[PDB]
Amino acid sequence: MIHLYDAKSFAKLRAAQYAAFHTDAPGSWFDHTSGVLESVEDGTPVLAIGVESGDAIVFDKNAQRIVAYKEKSVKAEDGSVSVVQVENGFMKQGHRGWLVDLTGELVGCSPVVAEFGGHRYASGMVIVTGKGNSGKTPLVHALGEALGGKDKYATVRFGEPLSGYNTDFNVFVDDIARAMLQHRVIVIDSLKNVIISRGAFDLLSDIGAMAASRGCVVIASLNPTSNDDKIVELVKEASRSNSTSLVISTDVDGEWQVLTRTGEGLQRLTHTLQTSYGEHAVLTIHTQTVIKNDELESVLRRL
Amino acid sequence: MIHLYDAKSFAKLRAAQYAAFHTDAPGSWFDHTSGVLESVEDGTPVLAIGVESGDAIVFDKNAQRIVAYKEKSVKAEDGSVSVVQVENGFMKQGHRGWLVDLTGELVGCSPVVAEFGGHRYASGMVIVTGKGNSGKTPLVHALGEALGGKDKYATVRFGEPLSGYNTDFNVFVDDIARAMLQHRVIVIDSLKNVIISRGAFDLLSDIGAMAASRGCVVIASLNPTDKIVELVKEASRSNSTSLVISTDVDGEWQVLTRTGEGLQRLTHTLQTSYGEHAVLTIHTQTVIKNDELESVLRRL
Amino acid sequence: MIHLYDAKSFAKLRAAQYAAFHTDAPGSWFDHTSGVLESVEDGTPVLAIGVESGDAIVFDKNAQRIVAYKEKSVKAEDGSVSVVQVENGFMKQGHRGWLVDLTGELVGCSPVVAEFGGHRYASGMVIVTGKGNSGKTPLVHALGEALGGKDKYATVRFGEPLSGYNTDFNVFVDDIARAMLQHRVIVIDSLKNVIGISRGAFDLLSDIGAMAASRGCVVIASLNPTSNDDKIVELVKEASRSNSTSLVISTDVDGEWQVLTRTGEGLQRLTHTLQTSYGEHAVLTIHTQTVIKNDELESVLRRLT
Amino acid sequence: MIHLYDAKSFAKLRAAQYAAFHTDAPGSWFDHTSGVLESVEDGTPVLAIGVESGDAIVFDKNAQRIVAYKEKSVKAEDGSVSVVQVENGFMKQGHRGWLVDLTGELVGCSPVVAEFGGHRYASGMVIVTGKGNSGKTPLVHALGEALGGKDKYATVRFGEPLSGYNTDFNVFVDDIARAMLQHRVIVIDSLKNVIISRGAFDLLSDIGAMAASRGCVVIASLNPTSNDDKIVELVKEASRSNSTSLVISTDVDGEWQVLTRTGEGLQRLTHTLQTSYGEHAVLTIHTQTVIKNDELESVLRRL
Amino acid sequence: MIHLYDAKSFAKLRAAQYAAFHTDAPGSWFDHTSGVLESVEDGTPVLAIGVESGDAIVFDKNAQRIVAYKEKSVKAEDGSVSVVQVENGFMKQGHRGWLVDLTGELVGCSPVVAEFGGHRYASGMVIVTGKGNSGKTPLVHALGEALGGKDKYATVRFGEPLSGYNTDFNVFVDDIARAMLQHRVIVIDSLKNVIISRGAFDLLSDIGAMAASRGCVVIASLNPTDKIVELVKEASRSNSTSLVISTDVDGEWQVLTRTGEGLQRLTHTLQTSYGEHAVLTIHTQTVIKNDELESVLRRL
Amino acid sequence: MIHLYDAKSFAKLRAAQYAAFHTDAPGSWFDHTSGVLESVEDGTPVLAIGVESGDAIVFDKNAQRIVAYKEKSVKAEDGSVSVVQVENGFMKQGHRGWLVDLTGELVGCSPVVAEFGGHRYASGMVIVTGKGNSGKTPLVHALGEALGGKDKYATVRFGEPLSGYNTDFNVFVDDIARAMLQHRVIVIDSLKNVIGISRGAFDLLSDIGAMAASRGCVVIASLNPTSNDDKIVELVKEASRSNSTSLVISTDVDGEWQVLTRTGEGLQRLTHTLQTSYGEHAVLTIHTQTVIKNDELESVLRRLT
Ligand SMILES: Nc1ncnc2c1ncn2[C@@H]1O[C@H](COP(=O)(O)CP(=O)(O)OP(=O)(O)O)[C@@H](O)[C@H]1O
Ligand SMILES: Nc1ncnc2c1ncn2[C@@H]1O[C@H](COP(=O)(O)CP(=O)(O)OP(=O)(O)O)[C@@H](O)[C@H]1O
Ligand SMILES: Nc1ncnc2c1ncn2[C@@H]1O[C@H](COP(=O)(O)CP(=O)(O)OP(=O)(O)O)[C@@H](O)[C@H]1O
Ligand SMILES: Nc1ncnc2c1ncn2[C@@H]1O[C@H](COP(=O)(O)CP(=O)(O)OP(=O)(O)O)[C@@H](O)[C@H]1O
Ligand SMILES: Nc1ncnc2c1ncn2[C@@H]1O[C@H](COP(=O)(O)CP(=O)(O)OP(=O)(O)O)[C@@H](O)[C@H]1O
Ligand SMILES: Nc1ncnc2c1ncn2[C@@H]1O[C@H](COP(=O)(O)CP(=O)(O)OP(=O)(O)O)[C@@H](O)[C@H]1O
Repeated sequence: MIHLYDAKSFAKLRAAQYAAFHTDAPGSWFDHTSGVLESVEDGTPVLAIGVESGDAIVFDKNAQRIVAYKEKSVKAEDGSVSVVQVENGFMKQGHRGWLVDLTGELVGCSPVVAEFGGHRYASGMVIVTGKGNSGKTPLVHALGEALGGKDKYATVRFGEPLSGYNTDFNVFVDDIARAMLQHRVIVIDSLKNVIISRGAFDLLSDIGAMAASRGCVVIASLNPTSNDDKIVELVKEASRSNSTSLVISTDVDGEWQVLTRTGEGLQRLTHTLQTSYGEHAVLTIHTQTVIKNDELESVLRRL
Repeated sequence: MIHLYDAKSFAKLRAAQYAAFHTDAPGSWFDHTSGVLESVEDGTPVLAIGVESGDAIVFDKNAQRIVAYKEKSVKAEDGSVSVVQVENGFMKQGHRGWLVDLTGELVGCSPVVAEFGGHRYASGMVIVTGKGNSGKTPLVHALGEALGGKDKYATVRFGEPLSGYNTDFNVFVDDIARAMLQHRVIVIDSLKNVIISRGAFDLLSDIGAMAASRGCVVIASLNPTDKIVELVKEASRSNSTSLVISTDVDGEWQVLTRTGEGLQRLTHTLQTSYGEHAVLTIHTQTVIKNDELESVLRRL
Repeated sequence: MIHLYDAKSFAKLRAAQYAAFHTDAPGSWFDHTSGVLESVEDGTPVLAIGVESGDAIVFDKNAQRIVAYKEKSVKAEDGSVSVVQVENGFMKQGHRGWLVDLTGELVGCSPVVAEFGGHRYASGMVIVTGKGNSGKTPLVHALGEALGGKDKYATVRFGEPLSGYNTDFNVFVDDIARAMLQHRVIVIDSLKNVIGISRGAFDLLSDIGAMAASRGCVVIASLNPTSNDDKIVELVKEASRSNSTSLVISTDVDGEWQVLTRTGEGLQRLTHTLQTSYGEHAVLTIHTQTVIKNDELESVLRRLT
Repeated sequence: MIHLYDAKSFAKLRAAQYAAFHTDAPGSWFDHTSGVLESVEDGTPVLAIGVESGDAIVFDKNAQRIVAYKEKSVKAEDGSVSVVQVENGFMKQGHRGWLVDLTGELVGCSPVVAEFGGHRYASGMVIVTGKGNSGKTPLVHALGEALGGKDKYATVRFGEPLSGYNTDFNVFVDDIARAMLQHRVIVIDSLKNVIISRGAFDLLSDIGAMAASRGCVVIASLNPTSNDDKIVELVKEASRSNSTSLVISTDVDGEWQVLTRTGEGLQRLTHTLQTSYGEHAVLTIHTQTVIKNDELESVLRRL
Repeated sequence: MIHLYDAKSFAKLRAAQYAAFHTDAPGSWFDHTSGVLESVEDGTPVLAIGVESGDAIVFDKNAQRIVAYKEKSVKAEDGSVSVVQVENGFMKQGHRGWLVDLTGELVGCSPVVAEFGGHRYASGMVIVTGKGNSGKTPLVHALGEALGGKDKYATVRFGEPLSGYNTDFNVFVDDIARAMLQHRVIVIDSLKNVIISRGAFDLLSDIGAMAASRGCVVIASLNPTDKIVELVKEASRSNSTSLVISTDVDGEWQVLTRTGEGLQRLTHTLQTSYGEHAVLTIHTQTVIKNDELESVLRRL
Repeated sequence: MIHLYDAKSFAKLRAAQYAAFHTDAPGSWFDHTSGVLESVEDGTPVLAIGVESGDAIVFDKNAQRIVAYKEKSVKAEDGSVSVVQVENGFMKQGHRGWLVDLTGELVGCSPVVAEFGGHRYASGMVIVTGKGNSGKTPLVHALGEALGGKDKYATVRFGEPLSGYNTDFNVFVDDIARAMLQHRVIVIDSLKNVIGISRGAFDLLSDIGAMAASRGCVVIASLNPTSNDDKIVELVKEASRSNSTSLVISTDVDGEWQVLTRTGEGLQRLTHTLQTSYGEHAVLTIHTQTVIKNDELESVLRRLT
C-alpha cells in the first residue's frame, strides 16, 4: 500500500529503519514474521512467485502449493482492496510477492538477520560474485553456516552439471518459496541459468524484497562468466540494485568485500572478510565504515 | 479533444497558461480538479491506467477499482464521442488517462503545485536523477515534505530489495492511480524497474500529463545506473514536466521547470544538508535555452 | 488505382501538377474535396486510419466513427474492386487511407493550401524539426495561424507532460481523422511519442502525408529530435526527408527557419527562409522561388545529427 | 517443375535462352503469354501474390480477384501435382506466382521486352537506384514511355506523401498483379516502403520472376536514403540479385548505367544512358559490352 | 537409431566406411537404395521434408505427396519406436528425413556417387561458392552433366528474377524431395533465398544427410553476396559433404571432399573453360588438414 | 528438493562428495541408479526431456515413451510435492530431468564413471572441442571405447551431412534419453546443430550434464567451434566452461589433448594431458592428480577464440 508522511512521521520511520538494522536483536524480524504467518488461518494464500511463463504459483503458510482457491477480497486500512484467486494451480487474481502484510508501517528496512565476527548482516538477497580465483560456492556455504548460527541453513541447488541438480526453473522457484517460508538462512547455487524468460526477470526483481520482508537472507552465487556486453550489465544491475547486500571477491585470494544496504535511502556499509580452506575444501571465515557512490561504482567496475 | 484557434483565442490561451504557473495561487488547480472529481456521480469511471500487459484498469472518484461498467457514450463539445466500458476488471472501450474532462479549454499548462523557498514548483512529473554522490531517495522525501507544506505527501514504493517494497508492476500502477486521485504531492521510489513492457512504456508517456491535468506533482527517483541511457535522457528531457538533477558539488541540485506548452524552461539551484537519521533538509526567475538544457542532459 | 500514360497524357499530368501548386488558387483543392466528401451518401465510409494494434478505425463524411457496415463492393474505372466492411468498430475489409476517390486522374500533386508572406505553401504533412534554441511549438502555432488565414486552425495535442494532453495513440488518430475531415489547417504537437515502435505508429508516419495531400489540407507537426540513439535519428531523418511533403527546420540563428517544399511527385524541391520574433505572452510572429538540389537537401538533413 | 538435362538438351536450352533475349522480336514473349492467359477457361486462377501478412490473394485472367474456388488438382507432365484452392478471398492451397505454366521448357530466360536507342531491354524487374542529384522518378517515367513504344505504360503509385498515393501494402500488390496481367511495361513509384513484413519480403523475391515469366517489365524506383548498415545491404541485395536489370545513377548528372542480365548463368551487359529535361520536368533519354563480377561489385559499392 | 560399438565392431565400421567411398563402384549405393525404396509397399511414407513454417510434407516412393495416412508404429532393432502419421497434407507424427531405413548399420559414410576425370566424388550436398569472376551457375551445370555420366541430371530452380523460376519455398522443397527420390545427380540454382524461416534452417541442416543416405548428390550454387557470411561459412564448412570453391585464377576451382565420419578431407583442383553459348567444360588423392581448410574458408 | 546443513552435516557431504569421485569403484553409481530405476513399478515416469518446442516427452524405466499417464502426486521428504501427468505424448505436469530421486542426500557429486590409463573420469557431460588439426570425431569414439572398458558404448548421431544421420532434434533427444536410461558410456556426434536457437536446444544444454551426473553415466559430445560470430563463440565457451562436467580440448601439438575435470560442486578442477595416435583405418588410440586454478582455466578457454 501507499503511506502518508509529514516531517515528524517521516523522522520516526527513519529512526525505526535505523533500529531495524543497527539495534534490533539479530533474527528478531524473522521470528516476528513467522508468528504472523502462523496466525494466518489455514489454507489462506501467503506467497505468490512467478514461474518461467510469467504466471504465478501460490503457497500457504505450511509451504504447500494451492491448486484452487475461491475469489476473496480483503480491504486494507487505507481503502485499497487486495483480491486473491487461484485456479488450476495458477494465480488468477493477485500479485507476486507476499499476499499477507508482514510489514505494516515498517517498510524500507533491512532487518538484521544475523551477527557474525563483529559484523551485522542484512536480510534480503545477498549476491556473491566477482572475478579471480576465489571460489563462490565454498563462500556461500560458509556464509550460510555462519549466519545460520544455531540454525541449519537451507540449500537450493540449480543449474550445474552435477549429480542431483535440478535444472527446471519452475522447480527452482518452488524450492525458493518453501525455503523462505520455513528458514531464515538460504543458499542458492547458482543464479547463472536465470541470468531471458519472464519468470527469470520477475525473480531477479522480486526476491530481495520477498526476503527482506520475511527477515530471511538469500545468499546466491553468481559467477560472471561471459564477456557479452549486455549480459555483464545485467550482472552489474543485479549486483548493484536488485541485491540488498553484495559480497565480491578481490585481488587477493580468499579475501572478500561485503557491501550492505542498511535501509531505504541510507548509507551503504563496507567490511572486509578473510577466508581459508580446511579439510575437504570446507571454507572458514576468519573473525562500521560507510561507502560513497563513486567507491561503489568503482567496486562494480571490477565485474 | 481538439481545439480551434485564431490569433485572438490563441493569445488568450497563452495569457491563461502564463497565469496558471506564475500568478495563480499554489495548489489552486488541485483544489479545482478535486471539486470536479467530487461532482462526478458515484460509480462513473474517472481514471484509466495501463497495466503490464498494455490493457488498462479503471478507477472511480474514491480510488475504487471498477470491475464492471455498462457501455456509455458521452458526446464532447467538438463532436467527438468518448465511449467507456469496463468488463472483468479491464477497459473494453475508452482510453488511458482521465476519463472526465478536468481541463476544458485550459490545456498546455503547468499548474503551480506549491511554492517553497521563494520558488514556484510545477505539477506534473518531476524526475529526480543524475550521477555523483548526492542521494536521490533523501532528496525526493525532502521535496515531498517541502511541497506538501501543510499537507502530508504520499509515498509509492516500488522495485527495491528492502522490506515491504512491492515489485509487481500492476500493484504499482494501482498505488499511483490512488495517489493521484487523493493527494497533491506524491513520491515514487523508484522508477528503475519500469526503465520493456507495454505498461511501462505507457506509464512513462502518460503520468506527466495525468498529473499536470490533476494539478498534483509526482516526484520520482531515477538512478541512472548502456543505450537505455537514452531512455533515461528521453524520460528526463521530454516525459517529465520538471527535472531535478545532481551537480559536481555534493548536496547541490539544479531544478529545471517547464512553465507551459511552448514556453521557456526555468532554472534554479538548491542547497541541501543532512540532519539526524539521514533526514535531508532543503535550504532556503532565470530562463534557460536549449543548448544549456542539452548540456545538462549530457551529464547523464 | 493504376494509370496508363503515353508521352502526351504524361505531359498533361506534369502541366496539371505544376498548376496544382503554382497557379491554382490557394485552398482550392480543399474546397473541391470538401464537395466530393459532401456528395457521398450518408453513412458511407470515407476514411480509415490505423490504431495502435495495426487494425483500422473508419469514419464517415461527418467525422463520425462507423461501428458496423455491411460488405459493399465498388468497381473502379480500371476494373479494380475496392471492398469495404466494418464490424465491431474495426475494418474487416478495405485499406488505410481515403475510401473514396478524392483525386481521380489528378495524382502526384502538392495542392497549394495557402499563400503567406509572398510564398505558396503545400498541403500534405509539414514536419517542423531541427536543433538549436529556436522553439518548435511556438512556430507550429504561428504557422497554423498564418496558413489558416481567414480560417481557424485545428490543434491536435499528444504526448507531453502538460495539462489536458492525451497520451493514448488511439485517441490521437481519432483526433487526426476528424481534423483532416473538417479543417484545412491542422497542428500536431507533438510527434515524439509516435517516434517513441507500434504498427499504428509506423502506419501513421507512412500514411498521413498522402492522406493530407489528397484532401488538400496541411498537417503541421512538431518533432524535437531529442535522443542521440543512432537508429532513432535515422527514423527522424526518414520522416523529415521522405514521409513529409514539406520540411521546416531551424538554423544556426535563433528565430530563423528554412522551408523546403516538394512541389510535386517528380519535381524540384523549393527553399525559402523565414524570420520570426516573439511578441507579448510568447506569441511568435512570422515576418513578411529558388530550387534546391539533392546534395543541398542531404546537407540540410545532416544537421539533425 | 524440375527439368532433366544431358549435354545435348542443355546446349539447346542455352541456345534458346540466348535467342529469347538477343534475336526474338521485342515484345514477342508478352504476346505469347497473353495468348496462354486468354486460353485459360474463365474463372481459373492464374496468379497469386502475397499480402502484408504472408497469405496470398488470387486473380483470374481478367485481373479479377477470386473470393472462392473449389479445390482442383492438376497433374503436370513430370508427375508433379499442383493443387489450387481459394476460400474467403485467400489462398488455402497453392503457391505464390503464376498458377498456370507460362514457360514450359523455356526457363531461365530474360525475354526481350523492348528495343530503344539501339539497345535491347529485358523483361523482369528493373530497379532504378543510386545516389547523387539525378532524379529517379523522372527516369522511370521516361523509361516507361520509351519501352512502352507504341503502347501506354502502367503506373503503380505507392508510399509517397503526395496526392492520390496509396500507402496500404495490400492495395499495392493488387495494383501490381493487375498491371502484370494486362500490360507489358509497368512503373512502380516507389519501392521505399517495402524496404519488414512477410508480404514485403515475398514481393522482393517474387516480382522479378513473375515479370520475366510474363514477358513484362517492372521499372521500380528505389532511393537509397538511410545509412543504417543492414538496410543498405537489403538495397544492395535487391539491386544485385532480386532484379533482372539495374539502372543506377553516376557521378555526372543525367547520366545512368544500365546493367542487364541476359539469362540464367549468362554474362551481364552494360550500357550508358544520357538524359535531359524538357518542359515541365519531362525527362528525355538521348539516342553490346559484357561486365565481369568485380566491375559489378564495384558499381554496387556506390550505394 | 543409436548404435553400440566395441573396438572390433567399430573397426569394421571404419573399414566399411572407407570402402563406401574409396572402393565401392560409383553409383552403387544409389542403386541399392533405389531397390530398398522400390520394395516399400505402395502408399507407405518414405520421406518427410520441412516446409517454410517448420511443419513437414510427406512423400511416397513414387514422389507422390501423401495427404492422409493412418497412425502406424514401427519398432526398430534397438527398441526405439518410430511412429508415422499424416493428416491434412502435413506430418502429425514422425520426423524430417528418411522414414524408412536406407542405411542399417552402414552409417557415417560418403557413398561414392560418380567418378570423373580420375577423381571420385561423394554423394550428399556439394556447395558451389566463392568470390571472384568464376561463375557458379555454369559450373553446377557442368558438374551435373559430368557426374551424371550416362544419366541425365535433375535441375531444381529457385529464387532468381528470370523466366520460369519458382520463388515459393514450399514448391522448392517439393521439387527437391522428388529429385532425391528419382535421380542420382541433382542441381540446385540457387540457395540464396534460403540464406530466416524454420523451413530454411531445417533444409540447410537436413539435405546433406538426406542425400548421403540416398547415395545421390545435390550440387547447390551459393553466391556469397554482413554477419550472415558466417551462415555461408557454416553451410560451406559443416552442412555440406563436399565444397567446391573458386580461386584467384578464373576458371579454376578447388574441390574439398569429406570421405566419411571422422575421416580426412580430400582436395583436388579443377580447370574449366567456356565453349559455345557459355557452356562450361571441366578439363580432364591428397589430404588436407584443418588449418588449410579454415584458410580456404576465410576467402569467403 | 532442498537440503539443510550445519557445519557437521556439511562436512560429511564434502567427504561423501570426495569419495564419490576419488575412492568409490568406477561405475558404482551407475550400477546403484540402475537398481533404483529397476525398482520403480512398471509404467511410472522416470525421465522427462525437452523437445524442440520446449514441451517435454517422458520415458519409463525401459526407455519406452509414455503417451498417457493419470495425474499422480508424490510427496518428498522435505514436504515438497512433485506432480506428474502425461497426455497426448507430452508432459502436462512435472519438470524436465529425472522424475524419481536417484541421488537422495548424495548431491553435488561427480560420480566416477570409469578409470583409464591411470586417470579417473567423471560422469556427467564431457564436451570435446578446440581448434587446430586434432580431430574431434576420432577422439570421442576412442574415449567411448576406453571408458566403456568391458562394456560397449552407445553412439547418438546428429546433424552431419553423412549417411544415416538423423537431423531432427526431437529424434535426437529420444535417442539421448534411451541412451542414458540403458548405458553408462554415451557418445554424441555432434552438438553443432543444437548450438545452431530453439527452446529445446537451450534446455538440453542446461539439462544434460545434470541428468548424466545423477545417472552416473557419461555423455561424450563433440563440438567443433567453427564460426567466428562473436555471440556464438561465447555460447561454445559457456557450454564448455559451465554446462559440462568435464572438458576435453585440443592443443598446439597434433594428437595431444588436455582433460579438465570437475570433481564436485565446490571443488578444485583436475587437469591431465592425453597423447593419441592413429592405427589402421583411422582408428585412434589413447596412449597410457594436479589441480588447476581459475586463471589457468580461463586461459584454456581463450583458445576457443
Ligand atoms: N580447497 C581449495 N583451495 C583453493 N581453491 C579452491 C578449493 N576448493 C575450491 N576452490 C576454488 O573454488 C572454485 C569453485 O567454485 P566457483 O568457481 O566460484 C563456481 P563453479 O564450481 O566453478 O561452477 P561454475 O561452473 O558455475 O563456475 C574453483 O575455481 C576452485 O579453484
Ligand atoms: N547521512 C548521510 N550522509 C551522506 N550521504 C547519505 C546519507 N544518507 C544517505 N546518503 C546517500 O544517499 C544515497 C542513497 O540514495 P540513492 O541515491 O537513491 C541510492 P539507493 O536508493 O540507496 O540505491 P538504488 O540506486 O539501487 O535505489 C547513498 O548513495 C548515500 O551515500
Ligand atoms: N518568449 C520566448 N523567447 C525566447 N524563446 C522562447 C520564448 N518562448 C519559447 N521559447 C523557446 O521555445 C522552446 C519551446 O519549444 P521546444 O523546446 O522546441 C519543444 P517543447 O515544447 O519544449 O517540448 P519538448 O522540449 O518536450 O520537445 C523553449 O525551449 C524556449 O527556449
Ligand atoms: N527539371 C529538373 N531539373 C533538374 N533536376 C530535377 C528536375 N526535376 C526533378 N529533378 C530532380 O529529381 C529529384 C526527384 O526525384 P527523386 O529524388 O529521385 C525521388 P523523390 O521525389 O525525392 O521522392 P523520395 O522522397 O522518395 O526520394 C529531385 O531531387 C530533383 O532534384
Ligand atoms: N561465356 C562466358 N565467359 C566468361 N564468363 C561467363 C560466361 N558466361 C557466364 N559467365 C560468368 O558467369 C557468371 C554467372 O553465374 P553466377 O556466378 O551464378 C552469377 P548469377 O547466377 O548470374 O547472378 P546471382 O549471383 O544473382 O545468381 C557471371 O558473373 C559471368 O561473368
Ligand atoms: N588417420 C588420420 N590421420 C590424421 N588425421 C586424421 C585421420 N583421420 C581423421 N583425421 C582428422 O580428423 C578430423 C575429423 O574430425 P573433425 O574435423 O574435428 C570434426 P568433423 O568430423 O570433420 O565434422 P565437422 O568438420 O563438420 O565439424 C579431420 O579434419 C582430419 O584432419
